[PDB]
Amino acid sequence: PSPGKRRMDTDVIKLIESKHEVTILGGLNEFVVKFYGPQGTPYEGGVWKVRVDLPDKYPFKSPSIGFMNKIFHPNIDEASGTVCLDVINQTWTALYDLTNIFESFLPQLLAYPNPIDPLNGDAAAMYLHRPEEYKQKIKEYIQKYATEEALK
Amino acid sequence: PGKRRMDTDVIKLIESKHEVTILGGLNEFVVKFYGPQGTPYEGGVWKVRVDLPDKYPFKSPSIGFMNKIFHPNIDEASGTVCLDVINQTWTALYDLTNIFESFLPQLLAYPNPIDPLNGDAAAMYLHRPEEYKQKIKEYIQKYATEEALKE
Ligand code: NA
Repeated sequence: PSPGKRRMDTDVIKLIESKHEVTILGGLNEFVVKFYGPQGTPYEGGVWKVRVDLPDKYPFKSPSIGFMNKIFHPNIDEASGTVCLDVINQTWTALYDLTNIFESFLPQLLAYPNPIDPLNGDAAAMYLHRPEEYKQKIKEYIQKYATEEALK
Repeated sequence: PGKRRMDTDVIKLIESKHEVTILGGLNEFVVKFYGPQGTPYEGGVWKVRVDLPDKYPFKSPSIGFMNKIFHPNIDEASGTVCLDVINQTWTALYDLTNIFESFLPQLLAYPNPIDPLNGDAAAMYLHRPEEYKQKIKEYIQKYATEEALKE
């Protein structure tokens, strides 16, 4: 097995053993993690199933990250749930710790979006101009799509 | 009243020496901003985007550098100025001309010790001031001259 493949297995097992709750799909290159909205943000209270796919060229190429249940955020395509790959790539390196996607990358993205060049223009505009509507829109999406109730 | 303040604060900024481009409306615009004399930013040129929230001026503007800048309280990738740092200076009677005449030059002269948005910039500022200045100089030449802005 390649250095890249050895890293995939080691990385994913490391992630499985972490505090993060992992469900494996087709194999170790596709898993889903239960992710909780960060405290002190409009996402607080939300629960999401975040799917991660690892490319064959991992870890040189970054994982792709998608929210399987709906989220409203300037840098996440609403209809697909896909996190902006340019944003992931600003953080990702060949030695970046996969567990930090959940501990560090995603909490910080949700807390502090980049509303310039957004994947969700609606969310970006509200973020910048109507922060109270932005927060309320997120709270409504949480109640409709991102509670334990909604997920079952 | 707040909206009356938005319209007149923006029109005053338009009337001032500061060069303003309006984007979607009076609540979003870009101002051409020159690095303050006697700081490591001296000589740099930036396009600074300001967005005004509906409850302005009770709520502060958000402020982003549209071409790259290296500073502890500014997120390098997005150009976003730390909103907590903005809020420490913002009041309901603060206006827009002072964002450019007072707030931003004082911030570029004196980074704020609030948890940094640029950790690399904070570490250099604090422990390697000479490398901090050199890196800013390099970023200015690369991202923040009139020529770099044309491109
Ligand atoms: Na003007």
